[PDB]
Amino acid sequence: SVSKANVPKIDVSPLFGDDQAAKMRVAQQIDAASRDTGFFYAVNHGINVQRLSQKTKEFHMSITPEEKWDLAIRAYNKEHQDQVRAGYYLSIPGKKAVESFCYLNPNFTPDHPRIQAKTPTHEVNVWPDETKHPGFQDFAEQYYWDVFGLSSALLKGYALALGKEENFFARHFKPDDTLASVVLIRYPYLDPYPEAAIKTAADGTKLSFEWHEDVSLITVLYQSNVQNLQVETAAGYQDIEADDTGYLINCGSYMAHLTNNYYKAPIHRVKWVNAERQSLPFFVNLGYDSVIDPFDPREPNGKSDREPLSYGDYLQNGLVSLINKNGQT
Ligand SMILES: CSC[C@@H](NC(=O)[C@H](CCS)NC(=O)CCC[C@H](N)C(=O)O)C(=O)O
Ligand SMILES: [Fe+3]
Repeated sequence: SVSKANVPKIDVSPLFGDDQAAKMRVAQQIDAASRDTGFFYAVNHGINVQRLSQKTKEFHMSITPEEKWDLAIRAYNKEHQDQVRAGYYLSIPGKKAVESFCYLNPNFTPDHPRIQAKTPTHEVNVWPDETKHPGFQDFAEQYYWDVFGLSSALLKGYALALGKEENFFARHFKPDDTLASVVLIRYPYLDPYPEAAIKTAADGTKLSFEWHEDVSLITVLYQSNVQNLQVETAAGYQDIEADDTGYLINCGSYMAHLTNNYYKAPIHRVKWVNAERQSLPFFVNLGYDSVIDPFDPREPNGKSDREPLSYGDYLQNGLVSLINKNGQT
């Protein structure tokens, strides 16, 4: 059996204030965790995650099959050709257990210039009827902005950790244009649990989602208190303990590109567990045209042999590749 991964709990509350020394001591902890397993829990983050979990459970448990087709992304409903990212991702009973609802920046409205131009990766969110889900759309849009504020503070900590000014990433992470997404994922309890919805790793571990790196700058994740994640380290796959009070943070592959793999995007996977639970990631994406020049914090001159890559190019190519590698969610 499997060793516990080192995933420290880091009090991120100084990243919201003006005590610069204290912010540097948090940045050192972020640097250490990014160089070790690649994961940490952010604690003292200020978000009401119990209420997030309760509002998400009331949505998942009350939405009906009719509403799921009406919200479905194009992979499930050919009539919704504009919904590639945002909307409902249906389960397939007997075959695929997980189901989810994704939404994007609430400022992507019909009049937004990138929506008018039909720019890839930008979509107008879709929502269930307000009378059937009272308060849900308002709650979820407010949650987007709560977790955007936490993510901006975390990006200040990452910037300081890499030897940069605290706005080095945050200046590209803006309310009018971020490509960040929230996904409200339901993993169900099922009796019996269909074998077709269970994958098997080469080491024999039963999985709900195979190994991958995230397509993100960073990922800011709330999960229920049911252990399920594992991280590949030099000593093999190790279990990430659950903590339903903190946010689990890790880097995505855009951070690995920008830092020339100094902060790796850690490879991780989701064990199969027959439990009713929630996985609620926020993928911190930049704007479509955002380009950060790659650098290397292990080299004296900081220079890297990597080409600049716009975030829009990164994101479009990565979302397709992850579907190809690990299946349509
Ligand atoms: C420990 S993986 C986190 C979560 N999985 C996901 O959120 C999955 C696997 C990627 S990490 N998300 C995805 O990558 C699917 C689409 C990305 C998103 N819909 C978007 O367009 O921004 C899960 O299975 O618990
Ligand atoms: Fe992931």
